[PDB]
Amino acid sequence: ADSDINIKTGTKTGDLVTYDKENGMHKKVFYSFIDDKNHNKKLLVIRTKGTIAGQYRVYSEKSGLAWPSAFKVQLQLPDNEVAQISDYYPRNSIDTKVQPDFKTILESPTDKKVGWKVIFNNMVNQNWGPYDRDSWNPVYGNQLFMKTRNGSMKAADNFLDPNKASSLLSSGFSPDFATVITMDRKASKQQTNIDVIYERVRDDYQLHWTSTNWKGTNTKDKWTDRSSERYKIDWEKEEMTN
Amino acid sequence: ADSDINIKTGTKTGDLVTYDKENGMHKKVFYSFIDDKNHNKKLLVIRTKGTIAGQYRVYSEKSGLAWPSAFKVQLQLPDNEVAQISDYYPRNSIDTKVQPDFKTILESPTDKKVGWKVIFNNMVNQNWGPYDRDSWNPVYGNQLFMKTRNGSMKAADNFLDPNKASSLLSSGFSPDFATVITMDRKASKQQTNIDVIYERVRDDYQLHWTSTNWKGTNTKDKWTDRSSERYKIDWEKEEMTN
Amino acid sequence: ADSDINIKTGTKTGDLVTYDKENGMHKKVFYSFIDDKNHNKKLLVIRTKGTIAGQYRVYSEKSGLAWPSAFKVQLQLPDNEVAQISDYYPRNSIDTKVQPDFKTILESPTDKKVGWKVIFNNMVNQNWGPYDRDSWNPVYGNQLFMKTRNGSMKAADNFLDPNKASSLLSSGFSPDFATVITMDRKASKQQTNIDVIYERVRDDYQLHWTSTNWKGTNTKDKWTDRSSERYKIDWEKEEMTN
Amino acid sequence: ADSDINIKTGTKTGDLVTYDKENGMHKKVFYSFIDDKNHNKKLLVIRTKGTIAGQYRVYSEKSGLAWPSAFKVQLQLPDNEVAQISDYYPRNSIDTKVQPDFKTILESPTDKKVGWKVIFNNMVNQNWGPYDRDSWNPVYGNQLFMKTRNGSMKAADNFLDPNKASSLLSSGFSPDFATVITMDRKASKQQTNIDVIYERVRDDYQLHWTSTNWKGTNTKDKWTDRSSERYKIDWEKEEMTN
Amino acid sequence: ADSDINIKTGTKTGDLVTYDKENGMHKKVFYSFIDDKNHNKKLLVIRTKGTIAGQYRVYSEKSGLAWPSAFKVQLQLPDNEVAQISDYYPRNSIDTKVQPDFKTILESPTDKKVGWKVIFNNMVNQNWGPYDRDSWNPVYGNQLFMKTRNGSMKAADNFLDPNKASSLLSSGFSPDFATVITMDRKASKQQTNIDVIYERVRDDYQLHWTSTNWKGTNTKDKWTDRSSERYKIDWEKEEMTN
Amino acid sequence: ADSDINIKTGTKTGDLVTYDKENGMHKKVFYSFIDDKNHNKKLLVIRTKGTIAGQYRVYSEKSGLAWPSAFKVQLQLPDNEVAQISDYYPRNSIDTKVQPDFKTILESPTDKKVGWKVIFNNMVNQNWGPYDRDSWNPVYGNQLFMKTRNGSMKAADNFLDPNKASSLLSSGFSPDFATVITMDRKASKQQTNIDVIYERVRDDYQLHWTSTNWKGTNTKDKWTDRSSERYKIDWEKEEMTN
Amino acid sequence: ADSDINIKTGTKTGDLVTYDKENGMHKKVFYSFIDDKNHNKKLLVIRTKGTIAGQYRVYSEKSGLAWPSAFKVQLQLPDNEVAQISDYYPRNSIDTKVQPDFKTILESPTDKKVGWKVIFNNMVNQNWGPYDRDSWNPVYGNQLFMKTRNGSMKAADNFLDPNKASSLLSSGFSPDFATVITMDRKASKQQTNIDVIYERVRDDYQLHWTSTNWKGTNTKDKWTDRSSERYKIDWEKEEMTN
Repeated sequence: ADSDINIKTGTKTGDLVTYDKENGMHKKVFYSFIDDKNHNKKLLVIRTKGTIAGQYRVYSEKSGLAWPSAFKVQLQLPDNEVAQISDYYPRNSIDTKVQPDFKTILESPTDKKVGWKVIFNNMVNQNWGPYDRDSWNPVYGNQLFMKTRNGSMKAADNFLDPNKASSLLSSGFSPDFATVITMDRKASKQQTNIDVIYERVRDDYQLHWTSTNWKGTNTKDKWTDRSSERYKIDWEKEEMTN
Repeated sequence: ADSDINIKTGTKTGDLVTYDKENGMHKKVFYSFIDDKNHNKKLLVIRTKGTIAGQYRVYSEKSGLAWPSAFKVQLQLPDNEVAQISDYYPRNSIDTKVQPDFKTILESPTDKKVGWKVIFNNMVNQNWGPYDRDSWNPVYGNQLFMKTRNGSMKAADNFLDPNKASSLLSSGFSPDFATVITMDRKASKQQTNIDVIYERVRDDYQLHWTSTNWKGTNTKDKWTDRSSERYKIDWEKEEMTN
Repeated sequence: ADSDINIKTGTKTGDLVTYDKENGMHKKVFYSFIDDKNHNKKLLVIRTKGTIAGQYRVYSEKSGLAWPSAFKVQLQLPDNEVAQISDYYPRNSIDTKVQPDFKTILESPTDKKVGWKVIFNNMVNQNWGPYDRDSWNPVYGNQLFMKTRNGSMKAADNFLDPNKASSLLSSGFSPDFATVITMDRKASKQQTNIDVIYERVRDDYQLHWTSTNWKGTNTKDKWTDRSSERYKIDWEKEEMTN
Repeated sequence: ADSDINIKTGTKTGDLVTYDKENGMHKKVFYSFIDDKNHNKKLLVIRTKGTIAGQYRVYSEKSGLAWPSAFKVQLQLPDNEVAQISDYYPRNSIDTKVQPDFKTILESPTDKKVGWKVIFNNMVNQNWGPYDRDSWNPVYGNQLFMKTRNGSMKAADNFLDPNKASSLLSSGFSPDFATVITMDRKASKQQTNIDVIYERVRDDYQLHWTSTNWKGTNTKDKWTDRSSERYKIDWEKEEMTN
Repeated sequence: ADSDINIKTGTKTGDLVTYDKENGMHKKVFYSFIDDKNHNKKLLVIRTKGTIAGQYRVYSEKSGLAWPSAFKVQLQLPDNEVAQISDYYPRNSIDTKVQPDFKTILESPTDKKVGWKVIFNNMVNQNWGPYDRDSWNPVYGNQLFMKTRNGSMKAADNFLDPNKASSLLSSGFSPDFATVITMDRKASKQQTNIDVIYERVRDDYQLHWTSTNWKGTNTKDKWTDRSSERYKIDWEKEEMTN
Repeated sequence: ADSDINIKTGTKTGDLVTYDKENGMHKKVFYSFIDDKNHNKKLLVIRTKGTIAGQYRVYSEKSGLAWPSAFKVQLQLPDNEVAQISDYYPRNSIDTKVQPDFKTILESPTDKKVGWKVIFNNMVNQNWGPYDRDSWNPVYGNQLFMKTRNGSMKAADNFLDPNKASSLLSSGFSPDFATVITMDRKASKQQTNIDVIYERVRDDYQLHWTSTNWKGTNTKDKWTDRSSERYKIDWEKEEMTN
Repeated sequence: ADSDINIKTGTKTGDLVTYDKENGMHKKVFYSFIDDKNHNKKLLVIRTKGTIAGQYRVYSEKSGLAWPSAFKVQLQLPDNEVAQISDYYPRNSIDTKVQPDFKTILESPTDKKVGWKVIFNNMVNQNWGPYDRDSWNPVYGNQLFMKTRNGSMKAADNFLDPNKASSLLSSGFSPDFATVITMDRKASKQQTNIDVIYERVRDDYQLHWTSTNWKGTNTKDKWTDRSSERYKIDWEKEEMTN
């Protein structure tokens, strides 16, 4: 690459935390700068690190299963500010040809909003098929959390244990994502603003029994703990503070 | 390589952004220089980074599907200027022998125009065959976005979800490409000019039902949001500015 | 990644020990700092290193088998202190697609408690199936420690040898885990407090014979040598001391 | 290797461009030096970078198909000059044991002429066999560009699309090759001379129909756009200039 | 890992020898220090290097075969001294999922004793099954050293040649292991003491013939050349001396 | 290795060319020194680089095929000089267990002569068997250059094309080999002498037709263009000159 | 490993040659030192490099075949000297689970003698089985050098060509081995002594014909060109001289 073009090669940090008692979501960001007299302007980098707990629990006594259909994070900003959005690693890499269980996407990013949906793709349950987020079957319906086939105890006790399911459903998925935003250097004004609509697109798995064979049902987006926590970026001070 | 020849080994940045409301395309470039008294002249490097959203949507109520057949980017220049084009990484690498879903090409580059067509090659749909860009089948026609085979709801609601399709069709494909252009050092004049005909070669997928089995149809190039955005390179100032 | 964003690249230690004679658990931590005038605040890193012996022994004369169902470590803190918890490597990595024998989890970490359960997933016994922690079979019940099928000597002598079983059951599993906690720099007060509820979630394997074929039984959580050893962090002195 | 001999380890750039309107070929070279008081003499390195477009087009209305049979580059020099040729990376590596589609060769290099033939070896067409450069079949003849088997439209429109064929046939193959030439240091005279017979060994693919099954034919070397562009090396000035 | 936590990265030698003529065991250790004003205290590292010869010989005229069942090394210390034991690389790594022939274990290490049993797991003999340390078969008994099946010469001459057996049985297994021990820096007193119970847990392989088919027998722990060689550590002098 | 012994780690160039018009062979060497006050003496390294063209041609009108059976290079020296030969990378590496087409050998090197025979091992011809250098078949005899099975044109035109054969037979094999020679430092005298018997062990492939099925024949060593070119090493001047 | 223990990381050459005309064996050693004020004592490293030619020849007119059964090198020393032997890389690595053709062993090394037997393990002959050093078959006996099965010429001419056999049998195997020896620093006396019993454990392969099918025979150790060449180490002078 860099050698392929035969080029010689040549082309301040902090942290944050906050938690929601009702929805239970941990949120963080990290930044870094250089004082490069050769580079054009300042660059700030947003890491989405945190913990969107799955709250994989039987809220309702089939069982209604509050599970994370797709944790989604979007770093959205008001229009009036002069900022602009540049890079969004990870990108949707060319689907090259493996079916990962959480296929992260970079939802179609306009110049102002860029947001991933780290969705729940296939999960193998008790040595069987894919079972993606909207996994939905004629008989067994969705198939995220079917503890077993031939259960005998109380249905409330018959729900797939968090341990055996995908380790993200039980205890959430920490977002490992990032992106950056840009603007000319010699502009008088500086201010910006963020949205950071952290999402936990909840979904239901109802295993209802026919008297011949178990079934399943899914109530997609039955809730969404989209605890929108708008952030504050302090650019000139070379700090990020909520 | 370098050791294979037994040689000892020895053989300023910025950013841009802009977006189109009608067509929805994000565009960027990045550059770099060295002050190498040993090297002959100046070198500028163009990164094509951006977001050509797929606009994978059912515009018309079969469904007409505005999907990106082949995002194409071409860095084309007027003849009169004294510049010349040198390197175009990625190149068409020797097809060595894997069928990637987007096989990037470097359309036959004359000395003045070099342009990739990052085309849509095979995509596996619901555990089946390749389905390239011009994928076209006797019965099912093109096969990009067939949600399922035995659907039962409204056809407008029966179109492959963006989530399950290739992550590029849903939310676009960020171009990861580059190239460079050259010219002698001791020339009095400097000026150049660019074209950057960003392309989103739209294409249609029509699933029309025969009453016995679904079909498909493709209206290739039914549109082309070839939002040609000519760029401006400011060479002497060691900056790139639109 | 770092190159994918086209960035140039730019973004005091000690030890402890203690042992429990009744429960037999070795516990350790290690830390490190930098004096980075560019970084925002201080960072301390907790390594969980130690030895939670399995005590894989026949306590009761089927045999009752004190084995480690899931060593669990949780670095939990009181509410009143101003500290906050940031990073928890290892995280539950996206289940990407291998069935490891101990699938470490990061139990749903609230802002205050983060705790892994390094559980006992599949183990192959005498050239047979998975046998996870809650491995439980209609006939052979749990199947951790079945020395053989057709034994002939005293049952107390017929229990799977620690050597042949998973090397963690015999001699314990040293935790290789870590996490960190954060707080603003310019706060007047400093004090914190830890819990470190080291756990050895004991479990039983009872092989009871039917006179036709051996069986098994599991008494999950029949004990828990949850020898809760709360730790003391001395932050200002740049030392960790129990 | 270097360690295998137990040795301690110890054992100015520019660019060019030019294009041909009639034949359509882009040509480039890059060089590098060191001022090594320990090394014996001066070394110059020739990179063959460029673009020999395939001109994969239906010139004649079977179709006559101007495709690149084997791009060939030869760095040949007059006899009278005192220079000598040393290294030719890539070499014909020991065929070690994969059938690449373009097997580059280093045609038998005399001391004066060294020239690769980056020939067209196997290419898979519509999920079938190898089809090398001189691919020639009893019935289907050569098999480079057979769009399909059971076509129905005008034959001029029935020729394999450049997109689906090997990406080198459509848009050419950029040569990634190099070599070097040598001479004693203390010689009074310096002058040299080059040939650089860039070649595009054109070849034809004629698909003629029998009324029972399509066929093919190949008219090897029906043309050769051997646009011989002799280069000029300016050795003493530590520059290469056409 | 280190990058996964987004940290910047920042967190005197000798030798010994001795041999036993009766038991034939070579023993060694190596150490290293840093003068780190930032680190808390001193660290010493014990390498177990040596040669515990297998003495794979027919002592008794079936044959009684003095072979190393499990070389075991334990670095054990008296209670009264103020030292403590910290790290024991190699640890019992999570059995991740290969059946190695010597599966090293870290016997359940209390705070005072840590000892590996580098046991003899499966060995393929004449293109057949695993044959671990306690390998024991109904007919062929243990199966370490069965030269062949259909032998015809004197039984004393019919014992598996050391060359064909696992290279550890013939000529011993050099221990490649290590561990470390810790203590506060500001303690007035320093003295410690070691045990280093080098073990060669001898075992017998008796091939007794039934007149229909050979058999085998194993007399586990028939001897143990546990030549306990207690070592002396000279901590303050930054030397280790026996 | 180096770490395996726990060691801390610590344990002038030129070029030549010449060509033979009758036999057509290119020959080169490269050297390197250090001024290591710690090392004992001087070391010179011989690289065998060059081009022994295969001259894969139909000299005689079956066809007699002048092909390179085994390029061989030997760096042989007179006895009287005080020099000695030390290292011969590449060595015959332990045949570890792949059947390469040219299995390089290091013919049994006495202290004075060391010479490789980079022989022609298996080559796959038209999707068939190995065909090593002395490849010789009852019916098809040697099988290096059988263009096809069912040819129909003139036999002189029916010989395997150089392109399809192993790329070494067509255009020769550049030797990538090396070795070194040694001598005490404090000896008054210095002079040495070389032989460098470059070899091209020619061999014939005669395809003679039986009227039922083609055959082959091989006249091994029918010639040997062993153009012995003795070299001259100028040791004291730290130069190698022919 | 080093990171696994969480440590920061911190824990004069020459050459020789000699040859034997009767037995034909090349022998070499290389050394290295550091002036490490922190390390305890001096370390010397012995490389066994050389060439033990196989002398794979038909000495006797079945054929008696002088082939190298197991090159063996032993660095043995007199008892009276105060030296001691420490490290022997390569060691017998845990047989981890491939059947290499020469399985190097480290014969049971007492404190004074350490000697490898780089034995001849399996070799594939004409697309058939393993054939180790003591390879010995009921019918074909040993099977190192059976040119073919159905030969027709003179038996003296019917012996496997050195080219096709394992490249070590034809031209010998250069030993790539090493080891080191140790002693306290503050001892008044220094002198040592070596043995270096270079071995070429010759063995015979006799192919005797039954009139129905060829056979083989092996006369193991029929000779042993154990040309014992005792070496001289000059330790204080930091040189090794024979």
